[PDB]
Amino acid sequence: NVKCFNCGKEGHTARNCRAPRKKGCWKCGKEGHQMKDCTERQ
DNA sequence: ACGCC
Ligand SMILES: [Zn+2]
Ligand SMILES: [Zn+2]
Repeated sequence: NVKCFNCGKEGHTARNCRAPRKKGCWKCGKEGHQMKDCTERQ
């Protein structure tokens, strides 16, 4: 199971989501980096 | 279980 990193529903990932994507990161939400690069960690 | 309007 998964939760989307866009709309945030369950049973699909951001790729599989209907909706268009968000800018910057998705995890924390900050720009410059993407959620794979993201490493803020509090 | 994951990105590129
Ligand atoms: Zn979604
Ligand atoms: Zn981030």
